[PDB]
Amino acid sequence: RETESWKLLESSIIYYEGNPIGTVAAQDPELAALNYDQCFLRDFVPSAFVFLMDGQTDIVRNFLIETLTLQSHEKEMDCFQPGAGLMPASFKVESDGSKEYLVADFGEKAIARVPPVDSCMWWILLLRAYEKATGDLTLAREPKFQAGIKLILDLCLAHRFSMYPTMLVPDGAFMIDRRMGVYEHPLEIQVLFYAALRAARELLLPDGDGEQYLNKVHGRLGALQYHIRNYYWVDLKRLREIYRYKGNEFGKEIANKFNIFSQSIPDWVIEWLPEKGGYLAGNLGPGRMDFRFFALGNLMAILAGLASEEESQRIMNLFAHRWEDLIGYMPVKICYPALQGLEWQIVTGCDPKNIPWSYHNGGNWPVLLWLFTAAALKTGKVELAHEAIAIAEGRLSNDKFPEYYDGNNGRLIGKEARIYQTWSIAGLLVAKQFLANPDHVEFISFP
Amino acid sequence: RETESWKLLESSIIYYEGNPIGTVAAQDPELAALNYDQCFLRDFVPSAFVFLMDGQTDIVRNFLIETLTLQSHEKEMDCFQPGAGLMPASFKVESDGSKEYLVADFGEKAIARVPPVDSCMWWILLLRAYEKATGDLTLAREPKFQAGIKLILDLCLAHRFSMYPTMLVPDGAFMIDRRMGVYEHPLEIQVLFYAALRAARELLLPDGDGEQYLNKVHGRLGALQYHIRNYYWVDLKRLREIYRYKGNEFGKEIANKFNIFSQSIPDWVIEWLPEKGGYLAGNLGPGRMDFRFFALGNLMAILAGLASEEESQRIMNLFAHRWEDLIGYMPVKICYPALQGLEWQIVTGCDPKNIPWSYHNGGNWPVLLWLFTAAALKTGKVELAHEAIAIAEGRLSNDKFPEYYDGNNGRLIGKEARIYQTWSIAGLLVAKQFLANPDHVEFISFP
Amino acid sequence: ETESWKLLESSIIYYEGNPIGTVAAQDPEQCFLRDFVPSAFVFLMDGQTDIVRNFLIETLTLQSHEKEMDCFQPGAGLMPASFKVEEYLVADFGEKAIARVPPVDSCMWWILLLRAYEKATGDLTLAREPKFQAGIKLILDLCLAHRFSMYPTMLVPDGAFMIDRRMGVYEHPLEIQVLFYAALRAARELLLPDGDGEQYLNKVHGRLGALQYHIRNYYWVDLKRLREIYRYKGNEFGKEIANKFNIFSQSIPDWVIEWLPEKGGYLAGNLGPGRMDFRFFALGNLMAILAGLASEEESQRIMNLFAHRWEDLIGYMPVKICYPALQGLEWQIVTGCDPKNIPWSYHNGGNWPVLLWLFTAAALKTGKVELAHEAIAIAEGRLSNDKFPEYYDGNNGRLIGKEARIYQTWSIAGLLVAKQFLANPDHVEFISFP
Ligand SMILES: OC[C@H]1O[C@@](CO)(O[C@H]2O[C@H](CO)[C@@H](O)[C@H](O)[C@H]2O)[C@@H](O)[C@@H]1O
Ligand SMILES: OC[C@H]1O[C@@](CO)(O[C@H]2O[C@H](CO)[C@@H](O)[C@H](O)[C@H]2O)[C@@H](O)[C@@H]1O
Ligand SMILES: OC[C@H]1O[C@@](CO)(O[C@H]2O[C@H](CO)[C@@H](O)[C@H](O)[C@H]2O)[C@@H](O)[C@@H]1O
Repeated sequence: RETESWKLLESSIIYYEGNPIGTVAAQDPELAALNYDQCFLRDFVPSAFVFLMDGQTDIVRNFLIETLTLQSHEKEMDCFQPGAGLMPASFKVESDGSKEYLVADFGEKAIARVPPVDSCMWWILLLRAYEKATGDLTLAREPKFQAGIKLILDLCLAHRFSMYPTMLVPDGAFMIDRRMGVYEHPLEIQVLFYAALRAARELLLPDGDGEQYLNKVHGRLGALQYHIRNYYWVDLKRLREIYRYKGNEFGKEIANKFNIFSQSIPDWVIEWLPEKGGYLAGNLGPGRMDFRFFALGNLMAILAGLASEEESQRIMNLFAHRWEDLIGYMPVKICYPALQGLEWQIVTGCDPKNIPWSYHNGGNWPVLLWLFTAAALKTGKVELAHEAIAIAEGRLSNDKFPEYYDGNNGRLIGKEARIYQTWSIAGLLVAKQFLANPDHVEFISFP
Repeated sequence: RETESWKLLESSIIYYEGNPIGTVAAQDPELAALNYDQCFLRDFVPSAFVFLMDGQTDIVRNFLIETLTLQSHEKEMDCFQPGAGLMPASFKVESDGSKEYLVADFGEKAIARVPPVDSCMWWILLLRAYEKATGDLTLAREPKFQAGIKLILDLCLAHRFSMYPTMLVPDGAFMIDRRMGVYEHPLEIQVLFYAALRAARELLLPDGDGEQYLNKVHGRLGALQYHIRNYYWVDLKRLREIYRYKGNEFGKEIANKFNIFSQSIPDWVIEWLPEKGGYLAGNLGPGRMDFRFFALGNLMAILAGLASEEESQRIMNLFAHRWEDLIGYMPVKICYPALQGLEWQIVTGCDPKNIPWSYHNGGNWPVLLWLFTAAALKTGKVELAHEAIAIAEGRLSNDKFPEYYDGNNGRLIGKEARIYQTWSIAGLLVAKQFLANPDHVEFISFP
Repeated sequence: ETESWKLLESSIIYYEGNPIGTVAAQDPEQCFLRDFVPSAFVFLMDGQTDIVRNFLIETLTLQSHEKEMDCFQPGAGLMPASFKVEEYLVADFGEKAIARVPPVDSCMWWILLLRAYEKATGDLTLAREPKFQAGIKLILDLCLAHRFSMYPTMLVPDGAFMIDRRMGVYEHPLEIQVLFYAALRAARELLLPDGDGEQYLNKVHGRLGALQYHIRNYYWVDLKRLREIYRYKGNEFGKEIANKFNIFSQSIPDWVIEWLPEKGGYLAGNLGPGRMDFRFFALGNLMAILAGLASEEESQRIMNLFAHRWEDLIGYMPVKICYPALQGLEWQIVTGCDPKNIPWSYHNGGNWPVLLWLFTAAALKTGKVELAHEAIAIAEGRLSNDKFPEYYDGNNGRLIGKEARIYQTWSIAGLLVAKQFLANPDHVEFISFP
């Protein structure tokens, strides 16, 4: 392209041994580098989509290859190894002098040592997206790629103590990589887990032990989908039911299985839901239901076919009804509402980067526009995509594409936002491209 | 024995096909049965110790056998199975009419569907204790028992995403079986996990795939111990260090790895610790340190040899210094301090059974006296055991052996306490028996 | 001449081959005028007087520097909070200082130090020099600037002294009024009775009596006085009224009522329209004793307060800078959510080793030798092991300061001065008045 955004993305590209292998997190000139000079696996996904749609796919291929290689490297902290299948949160290229080499952060350098659980899932989704964009079936089939997928599946499908098909994680294990009360069974992890499973179903070779893998995958998918749809789904009708639940019920055949106390349901959600609206809850576990709306989880649930067609309609209906809360002056609010006061103190451990309506704690994130556009297109609500894109276009180039926006409605540029945040740039590009050729959404959606 | 307590325990015994296989949770006449007419695996352990020391060991043997059989039964909820190794929280004997049969609760009937993670660990510890009390090596070696242990190990040793040797659980996965902010990496789970591993090391046959199991076990133990001792351990010196930590540090070689913000350290702990005192923290995870003192975790850490000899001394030094907080009018407070106010609301989801200084939320639990006596004996602090026992003896028979006591110092009989709680009865019995023959502590301790 | 002596020697700054001051800290990782004071005292008692002389000379030169912020020229008398050697001298006058705080206490410490130098060396010549006499007059011009109000105290913005961050110590904080009083008394001796010098002396006499009266009568807090204020009627209008500053008793905090011992007493932290700050500030109260601003009875009462509330005010590390700490919402509102001054940390109720020298001096003057002994003992038990932290935190000072610099010079000099004061009490006359 000849646009400003195309050129900005082009300079983000990281080269290794004369080859493009990824993109930097940001091209901010004045902020301390911290880990933003690295290539984050989750960040790379919207950049990858841009390159796949342009038709220059070697950077995507090289990324997938190098990341797979990174997985093979021994990862350790104090004589203990995680599962071999773990993908790192990010990597950078280090020049010792002379020859180049790749250094990864698997969680052993990460702040608070958060595990990048979503990384390995995005890896699979990007592998699928590569395949569907290019038609190249050879990459995924190759021995090392097959083995790589299986290692990821081993970690995902690992046996639980719990009675539930969902996946258990520590706090800060996905896009929200800091302590945000998204421990246990956060929506985003479950939705990505579900999507990656469907992808693996397309990607795996039957020959070898794959048959057993595929049967595991098919089994988990059904259970996962049933559980998510029946227990996470929130609308007025279901809320009315939960609110009338009786506490401390014991036995197999009971209504309140997770022992939710109605007195704990927050006041804001009853007023917030429209009659024809609804969404997937943020979390579910013993005695706990997180009613916070999480944007990525809900939008990807539409794209992955996890939410039903009607349920997808009701999520979009919610976006329309509460446009100022979830889009406001910058698509898209990452979650709603913000944690405030003592709740912010207890749940985040007084994390100053996640003060109310900032960053993960109810900030607005430009990148999420690409998921929103795709979901809007999938649900036949093109007009919402136009409006969201229009709003983002009106401020991003002028604000130099900040990492995130703050405030109840995203009025403020993020407190500590990097400028020239690559996936803020890629996010808008992808959204416009989807809008131009809706079919491309099939790279990331499932029938 | 000819004592009142001996007879009370005797009537708790559950018979199945003319054989003793366990004990009821309570013999309370007026409370709704709920799940207290069942045999809880964790509850049975102190009863089992009484019977092992008396020398009537068939009930213990039958319990171990039947529980192992229960493990084999298909456990499911909505087309999803947990790992085969899962032990149930409790079982009861049901008379359809004519023939008897055993029905278990694996979490699918449990309130809030909490998983009984500690159950499978106690199963192994009781198996070891049986063996050491009786000298019978045949039970554990038998094919079905070996397989049973390995299934449990498969679940415990299952591969993580995290960089840590600790074990990840949902909230309410141990003795505290309700939502209490003990999700992620609660001390008790880690200590029991560590103890069960050492037991498995004694129990496993080398022949077969056992060699690989034993090497896994030996590997995990070292990592687990190092991690617990270095990161969970709290005293003035370490607290001074943590408080001076700088937030948001990135990289491998940093002091504040889990990104604890000093401003979040609670005010109470600085005043609470004596100079020569210390303890293992309640939890550790991304951006999170739980400074609450958990009694079972800390005492079992002494018995399991997890805490160092000095560290064990410093824990007991803490008990002595804060005797009124942790023992008060009834040994032993389950954890300190209580969650109060909005913290109680947010963390427990307004759980009315766990109001401040009640039940799990800072209540006093008679059963924990047996662990305290054993730890006191192991640390050469017999006098503390005498005093704790004296206090419990002064009220338990008169109060009809309540399940728990409430209040800052356990003045009140628990709000919803069952009377004739079996492990309240067994707990005192075990403590007196340990006191009479200190060597018996070797049934539950490790060198 | 222990390790502490070596660290202080190593702290010394040189400029063109001459010792001119000491660094704030030798933390493995400049000169603050207030920080230099306890160092100076050690040098004077050890006979190394030239470093103190040079400091007074060099800082005097800094005063005359033309400075401005945004096209505005302030009063000439201003002294910087700190300076650094770069060779040439460069000064921070609050121009580059965080929050643009004005170092009001700097110039008063300058005056008190000039006096101490003279008392220590018996050299009367330095202060008599025209440049020194001019320096003093410039400081007085600013201090004695005419006011709109009937208060003879000195008006300042927040964070204008040792506590140099926003801490609710704006308006008429004790420390400033006490240092103001002491500096005026020092100037009373130091000024030349020249034609010009006479007019300055007139203004000094004209403000000194009024200031002492105001502080003693309206800042003094004890049970008896507290009982009066608690019974004040609100919204009194007139010249002859009891509740002049219109204190509303329902706002008197519950802690002070139970805090005061029967024989205890202290100077309040602040006074102004509708405002009494009941917080205890250690430096203001201890210097009031030394400067002779508090009466003998009042000095004894303050020491009684220390003895009675030893855990609050001394605890693990002498001495708590102020009590009690702003907490919760109050901390939010009054400090503007200042992360360096969280409850029981730093300015907001931390414990500061340097204050030990003031406490020792005050205890010696009041005859409470035992309290000096115990205070010093507590400090000696920790400081070396902890590497002389800048400050300590917590209700009782158990924790080493959150962001404390190690090898903080006035923590080191503070202990030395205290020990040497204890060894020879006559030396307290450097910072005290007959
Ligand atoms: O160690 C995790 C650490 O990384 C951060 C930023 O340093 O993560 C943010 O930035 C990444 C790069 O764009 C994003 O991938 C991520 O989603 C975002 O949260 C911190 O938040 C976190 O402490
Ligand atoms: O479904 C779990 C449910 O069981 C309870 C009591 O019904 O657990 C308590 O009682 C058990 C029997 O003594 C103990 O093993 C357990 O430690 C104790 O918490 C409830 O607390 C819980 O909701
Ligand atoms: O570290 C120096 C830095 O700290 C500040 C902020 O409070 O001042 C503190 O340190 C000074 C030097 O020791 C003290 O004189 C002062 O009392 C203390 O508050 C800044 O002013 C300074 O740049």
